[PDB]
Amino acid sequence: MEPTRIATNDRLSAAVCFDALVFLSGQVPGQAEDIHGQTREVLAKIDALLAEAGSRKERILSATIYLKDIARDFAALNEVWTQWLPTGQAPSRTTVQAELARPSVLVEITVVAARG
Amino acid sequence: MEPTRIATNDRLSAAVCFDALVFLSGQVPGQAEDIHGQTREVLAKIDALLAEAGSRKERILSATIYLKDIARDFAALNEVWTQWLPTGQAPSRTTVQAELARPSVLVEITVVAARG
Amino acid sequence: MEPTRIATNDRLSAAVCFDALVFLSGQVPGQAEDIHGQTREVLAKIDALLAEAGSRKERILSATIYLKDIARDFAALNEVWTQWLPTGQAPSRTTVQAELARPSVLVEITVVAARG
Repeated sequence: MEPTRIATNDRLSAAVCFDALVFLSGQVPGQAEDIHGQTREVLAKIDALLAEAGSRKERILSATIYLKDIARDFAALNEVWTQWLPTGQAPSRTTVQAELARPSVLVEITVVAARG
Repeated sequence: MEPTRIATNDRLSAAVCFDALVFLSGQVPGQAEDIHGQTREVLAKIDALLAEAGSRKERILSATIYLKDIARDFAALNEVWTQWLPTGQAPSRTTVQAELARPSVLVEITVVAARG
Repeated sequence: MEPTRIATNDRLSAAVCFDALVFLSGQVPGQAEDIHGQTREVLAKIDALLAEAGSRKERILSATIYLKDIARDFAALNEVWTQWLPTGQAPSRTTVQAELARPSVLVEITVVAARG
């Protein structure tokens, strides 16, 4: 059994599958500048990668949520996050403050999920 | 095979099990204000979640330890951590500095463990 | 099935294996003081731990890359990283800013990999 990959470049693959596990690269926003829009864009990108890798939102196992300013943006993050999640099926989660690769990025989320 | 969950709310589940793996949400302290007490409270909460999920301390696979002030609190963290761990059975570990969701939180720990 | 461990001390094991998974402790540099040298030293240590644990670079599933100064060092990190990776086989990746246990440490990397 060897890992399979989705959207591979010289630095990373957007997803790596092995056994029944899906490992996603941390996903960053599109063009939104605000925390609400950026969180929507991150979660939408995760949604698509899960689909490509044979998983789905109900089968997320863990998410690390990185916020550039956790005090300022935690409430907005939770608002978009809880609406995005399938009811009653929230994953394990860790939310911490960290600067991301670009200063305009307010939120980045790293997901591990189950294939199925 | 579908994931099972423990202590699910609208934002997260305290634990998600899949296959023989246990994914715990990052655990934060109780009411302690000092690094020693907070680390004890975090590890005790992890201890209970492992028990609920069919694991135990000897079967931890990985721990990310987030410290609000790694320079100040690293030694105290290690003191409580090494005493809490079963002898000779320490897991893989990563210790980094990050602000947590509340400024009074000095330590948060995210564990993945093996069911058994 | 119980976890097995490599290079266990009172705080951590350099590697923990379970099922077909390898969990590595975050690896820190040797004596280099510059970002290029430190990244080389980190990746070399990861390379050896994978070998000891029955894995290899082509079977990395995920890497969290912590940089002390992501704005300053991201380009240098990517330069060493992309050269170190086997062609076409990059893993899932997340790169964030975090202070490490010593102020002289500029980079720390935490890998999960597949045994095989």
